[PDB]
Amino acid sequence: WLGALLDTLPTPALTIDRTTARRNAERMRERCRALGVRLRPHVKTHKTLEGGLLATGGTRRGIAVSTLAEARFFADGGFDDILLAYPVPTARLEECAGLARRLDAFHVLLDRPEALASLRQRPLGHGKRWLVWLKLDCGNGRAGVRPTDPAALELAQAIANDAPEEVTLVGVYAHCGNTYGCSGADTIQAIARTTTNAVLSFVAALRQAGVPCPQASIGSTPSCSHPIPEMSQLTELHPGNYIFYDLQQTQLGSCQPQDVAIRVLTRVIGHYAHRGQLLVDCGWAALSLHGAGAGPQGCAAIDGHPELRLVGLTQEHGLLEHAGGQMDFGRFPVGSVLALIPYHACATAAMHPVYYVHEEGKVVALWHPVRGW
Amino acid sequence: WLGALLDTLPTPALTIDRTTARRNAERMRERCRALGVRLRPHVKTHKTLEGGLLATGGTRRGIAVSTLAEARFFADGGFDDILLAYPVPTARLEECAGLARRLDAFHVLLDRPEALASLRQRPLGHGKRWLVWLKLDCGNGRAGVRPTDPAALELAQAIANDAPEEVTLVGVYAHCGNTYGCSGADTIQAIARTTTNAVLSFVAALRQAGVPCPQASIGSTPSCSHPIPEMSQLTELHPGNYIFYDLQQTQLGSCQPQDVAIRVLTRVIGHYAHRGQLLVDCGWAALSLHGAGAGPQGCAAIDGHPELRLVGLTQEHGLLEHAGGQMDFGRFPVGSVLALIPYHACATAAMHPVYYVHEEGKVVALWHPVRGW
Ligand SMILES: Cc1ncc(COP(=O)(O)O)c(CNC[C@@H](N)C(=O)O)c1O
Ligand SMILES: Cc1ncc(COP(=O)(O)O)c(CNC[C@@H](N)C(=O)O)c1O
Ligand SMILES: [Cl-]
Ligand SMILES: [Zn+2]
Ligand SMILES: [Zn+2]
Repeated sequence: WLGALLDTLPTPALTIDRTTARRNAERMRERCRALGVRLRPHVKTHKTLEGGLLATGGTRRGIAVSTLAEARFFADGGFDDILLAYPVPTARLEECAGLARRLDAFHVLLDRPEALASLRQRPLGHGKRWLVWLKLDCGNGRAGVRPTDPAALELAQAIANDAPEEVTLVGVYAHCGNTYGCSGADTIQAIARTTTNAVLSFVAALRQAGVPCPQASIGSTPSCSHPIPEMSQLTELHPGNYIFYDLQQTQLGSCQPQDVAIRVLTRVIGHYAHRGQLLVDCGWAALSLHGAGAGPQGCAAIDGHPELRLVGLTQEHGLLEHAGGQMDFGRFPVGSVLALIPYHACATAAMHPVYYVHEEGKVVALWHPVRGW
Repeated sequence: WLGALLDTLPTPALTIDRTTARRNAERMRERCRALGVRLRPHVKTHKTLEGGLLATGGTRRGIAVSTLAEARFFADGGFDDILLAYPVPTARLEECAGLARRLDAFHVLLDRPEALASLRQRPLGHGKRWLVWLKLDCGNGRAGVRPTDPAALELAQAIANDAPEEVTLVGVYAHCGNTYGCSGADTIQAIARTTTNAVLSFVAALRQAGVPCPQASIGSTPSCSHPIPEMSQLTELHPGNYIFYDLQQTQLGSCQPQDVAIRVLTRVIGHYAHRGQLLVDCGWAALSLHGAGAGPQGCAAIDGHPELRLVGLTQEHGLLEHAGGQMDFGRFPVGSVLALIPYHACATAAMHPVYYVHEEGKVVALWHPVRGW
């Protein structure tokens, strides 16, 4: 479809503005340069080699992934310095070890002594150590050890020193995912600040105890979009969603509408005057239901038409009302193309086997994401 | 993974009990035989050749699909008598016509004179007619013409008689999707009855007007699971979800827990005592958020453990509480496998590139679904 005009694509179609995405990627890289920290982009928003190449500024080095299928896909694509940003899967250690042996640098995360115990009973060998990060829970309420829990310091000690030829402690890793529960720069920054200070305190505690911890990593798209100076005391930031942004991030204050690279293109396929509704060929199969539970009106906005809203999604159909009761079927003929702005980029992207990547109205590339586990 | 024990699979893993699914398929076929009607299973719940083969009782004939990608996939798989159960996509008529020419019987649906007009300006040729069904709106509130709207009868007349060598009216098609908004057999049957009687009335109206309409088709999984005798006056039923069922259908009363063929297997990957939570390796990427907006507690139940409930899903993590405040970490060690029963089979299945199909504890096949548009 290279060269094709967007309104020519078969819908529903996930489109990515390459100019916007390139810009988002370069901006995050510059924020990190200004802070003096490295950027380790998380790839789970797009799951593509091409997106990885952009986020990484062409180097193919320094990413985080959320599954072993991503790890393998990006490894096969020539990436390295790959962090599996997930409690290391002790049931699949053979797969992890295969990656650790193929890659110059494959990093894993853990937060349980039994997980460290599992790594010990499956040595890598071959002059390779498990490159282990300690996952810190700093308010996220998910995985990781609490920085004020004595268990944390001891686990860090165990990872760093207890078998230095089989296992090394690369650093601590926190994810301030809680920034999603609060709107406005001020609250986002407070969470960033709490998380940053918790990490810094923990690292200071480690250095006082003699536990070598060379790296410290936090990041979420909301906090990395408006960074605080305290972040220059860390070594690495690992946001991911920012490469695309979405309506959720626009509502949070992370970005402006112009920063959202992603749309789902859909065609009007029906008028129903007796109901006041347009029928479009985008249902939850192209969109997901993210944004609904917090109904369908929250799943997407119609780009350039605030008057319209979603009022129904089935697997392959969506219903649009003017919810001014004042619909104008003449302005939206059957066959015309609307651009939906989805609530959650990661969720929408996971529904598409292909992304139509465009510049100035025309398709310039096709990106095909990996999926699965 | 053939022969493998289920607890051996890499999680999260979508599993289908082949004995349950075979049973569901044969039961629906028998209901239809008892009624004297044909079964045209909709394949969108599973989107696999293998599921199509079961639903179809081995014949590979008589299905409904929801997209041109399904149409093509099932055509390439040797199926025929395929109905595209969707307003015919007038922007992609070349694709439709390619299928109409390759297949003995490719059926399309419409509900707009302009859509019929579009079919006329793109004749099939080669001794082939567009095989057109009229979509009826009988309370569903989606697509189709209302049976009491004079426009319906005229469109049916136009399809049947206005260009009999280019276009034929195969029948009327209704989908009682509204059965999803009401629990209990009685209300489900009322909707089935309203829909059936509306269709029958419309067909009687057609015969009085001299419009040949040989087929009449309704169906949804809730109404076809407890059919009414009035349905024997139709010619065809087209449910789809019943091949798997799910928690939603169990709550509606369509099926019993034993009829649900589908699970998502997930591993406990973490204990968090200070929160009372288990961490499992199934997030929304393996589950979808269906069942949430009507929070996460509604997305799935843990098979054999009513005590547990979901309280959080991120892309790749889920959180389980005992919500008796009384968790018992000893009964759920890290590494153990739980079976989630998802809310909406179709939504969950759309998240998986492979289904692990098993009999008596062991994997017997891998089904790979098509996706996209
Ligand atoms: C047009 C059409 N025909 C048949 C079916 C099968 O219904 P069941 O899922 O078996 O009850 C459907 C499916 N219905 C609803 C979907 N559009 C959805 O939103 O999930 C159908 O649409
Ligand atoms: C462990 C881990 N590290 C980094 C990120 C990137 O965060 P952003 O999406 O860019 O804000 C994540 C992602 N977070 C939340 C997901 N688990 C989800 O539920 O969507 C992460 O998990
Ligand atoms: Cl969803
Ligand atoms: Zn996300
Ligand atoms: Zn469904």
